[PDB]
Amino acid sequence: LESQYQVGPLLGSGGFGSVYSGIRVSDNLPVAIKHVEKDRISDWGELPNGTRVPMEVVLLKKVSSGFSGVIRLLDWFERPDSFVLILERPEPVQDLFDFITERGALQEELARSFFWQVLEAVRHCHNCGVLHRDIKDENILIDLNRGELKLIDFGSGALLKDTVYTDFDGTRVYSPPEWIRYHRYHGRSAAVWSLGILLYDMVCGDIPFEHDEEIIRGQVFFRQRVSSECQHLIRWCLALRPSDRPTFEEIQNHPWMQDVLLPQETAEIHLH
Ligand SMILES: CN1CCN(c2ccc(-c3cc4c(Cl)cc(C(N)=O)nc4n3C)cc2)CC1
Repeated sequence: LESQYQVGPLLGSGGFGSVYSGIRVSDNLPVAIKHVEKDRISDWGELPNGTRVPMEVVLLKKVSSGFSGVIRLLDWFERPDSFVLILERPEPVQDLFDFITERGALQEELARSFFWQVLEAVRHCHNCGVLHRDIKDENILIDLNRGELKLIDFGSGALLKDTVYTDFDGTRVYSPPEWIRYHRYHGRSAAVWSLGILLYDMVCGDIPFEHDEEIIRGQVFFRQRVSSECQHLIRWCLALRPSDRPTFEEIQNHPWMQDVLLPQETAEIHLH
């Protein structure tokens, strides 16, 4: 492990563990090296072989085949008291949260391109039987050269199911009112609610709700000029009743979602 990869600066640490910049020595491939303490691990999973690993590894393996807008797991190691994950690292890259901190509310054309790519990435996860459960700007990376977004940190996720979820460990201000009130939600509609929060976050420069009371009321106020079509999509995603929320298909067929830029166009125009 410590011979295969050369370790660089710490990129960040928190509920996800400690993530380091790194370079695979084999071929000089840029990587991110993520350490997770076993004590601090909340949800565990099992590999097709039967060995017990963090759910994050199970989930990443189910989605890490092929190409997509999900960061790929290259390898993992177990240590006596932690697991170490080796993840692909685009360069240069900036997470969407820092990007929004820098530039404030995003132009709708740019928000459209970004949001579209998040949708495509979430659909891929769902198709692979994976529910992320912590979709937010902190968990999205921007490949600044290619204009491609990448989903990260599946450590709060779960296998997708059609029955009710009664556990949740993701970010509360992104969590749906049915979770706040009843501690029950279903996968796809919970996800759509968090996409509503995210889209609002992009076009307004901050999240719409800070308190349980606001989430439960579900009243959306716009502090920035936002087109009526975008306001409509956001409020649809943020429907109080789960079944009143759009499916992914309905989101991507919405009028506001038409004529999206290609990623490379996006980088050229907006990320120079
Ligand atoms: C000053 N620069 C800021 C942007 N930058 C950078 C590089 C990598 C990351 C990064 C990649 C990455 C990956 Cl692939 C996974 C995870 C994770 N949490 O699983 N985190 C990552 N970070 C922070 C963030 C910022 C390089 C230094």
